[PDB]
Amino acid sequence: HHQKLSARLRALRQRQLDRAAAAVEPDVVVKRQEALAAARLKMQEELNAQVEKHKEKLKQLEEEKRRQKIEMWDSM
Repeated sequence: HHQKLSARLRALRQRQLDRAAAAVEPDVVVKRQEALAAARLKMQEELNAQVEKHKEKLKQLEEEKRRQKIEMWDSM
């Protein structure tokens, strides 16, 4: 029966359309923004973790450089 085929497509269509319209419902908008803000923050803390690890490395390395110069006078 054809009306059973049509009804099925009709129902799928409203569903799809409603899914498409859902992206710009206010609640969806906010959750999308919350999601993106959350991923951002995750990354910001990780960038910052790295920044500080590298800065620490710098100071270690700068001290290793001081050691070497000092070592140089104190063998002389």
